[PDB]
Amino acid sequence: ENFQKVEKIGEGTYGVVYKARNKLTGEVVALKKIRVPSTAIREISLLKELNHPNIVKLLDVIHTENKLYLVFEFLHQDLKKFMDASALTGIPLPLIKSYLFQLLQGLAFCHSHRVLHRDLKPQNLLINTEGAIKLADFGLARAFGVPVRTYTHEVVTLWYRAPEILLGCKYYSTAVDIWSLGCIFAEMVTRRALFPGDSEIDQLFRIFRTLGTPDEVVWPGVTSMPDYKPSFPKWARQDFSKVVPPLDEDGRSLLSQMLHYDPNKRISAKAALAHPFFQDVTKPVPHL
Ligand SMILES: *CCC(=O)N1CCN(C(=O)OC)c2ccccc21
Repeated sequence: ENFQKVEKIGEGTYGVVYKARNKLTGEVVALKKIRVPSTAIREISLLKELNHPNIVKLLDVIHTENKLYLVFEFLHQDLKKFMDASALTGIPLPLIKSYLFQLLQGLAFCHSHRVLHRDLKPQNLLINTEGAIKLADFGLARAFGVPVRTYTHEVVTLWYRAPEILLGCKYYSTAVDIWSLGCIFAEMVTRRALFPGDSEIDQLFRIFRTLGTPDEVVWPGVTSMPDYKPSFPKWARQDFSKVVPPLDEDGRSLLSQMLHYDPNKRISAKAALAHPFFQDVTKPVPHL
């Protein structure tokens, strides 16, 4: 009872999440109960030191009884809510640019420490009313796995999953997080998810109908992926110009690099921060 419940924030991947108050310090936190493997201990331990202004701070890790409780900094809204609330008008392009720039800085930090997110999605991007955005749950996938359904049976979304994961490669490189952020960038710009698949094969075929069915020219090695089938239909690639209007040419070039099929060709977070799309980046104050 170090922490008093204030209210239920929601249902997470791994257990319930409460906004809570630290009895001694007076601080308000998001307290996640994780529903314990030595993988999970040593991973979580690394994560308490992986601190950066665009990563939601892991304040503490309590391991008591059967359970693991992670205590995080509290932020008041997620990007999924902010996008739904911005549906009529869209998030303004300078704010989209500022958020992408801040998220790439969070990714560049984590990846320089060899830690991946692996399940980036709008629900895991948290914003404050000052203009910042931060990545939540970084590292939890390697600690705990990414399940097919959550503890309350909700389906974990596939919409932001990289194609190498969907084709059954079990080696995750930092490129998986660049793909997910590219999908979120496209969703902020057009106000619709880019590849809203509802099964692994629907997700792959939505990817292939936009970017073309991958072959050994664009992705050497693809036909040796565990789940690759020579019988996948062959779709032609569309132009980006049709996929994310009214994004300008620099943003379309950057998106295209974040969505290359071969993880080895996909742009890194450090290289993305240098892209001319960010020449004019600013830090606007958002409408909440
Ligand atoms: C899933 C393991 C892996 O890293 N692969 C799959 C095979 N592959 C490759 O070149 O095999 C001849 C490949 C190519 C690009 C990215 C990942 C992988």
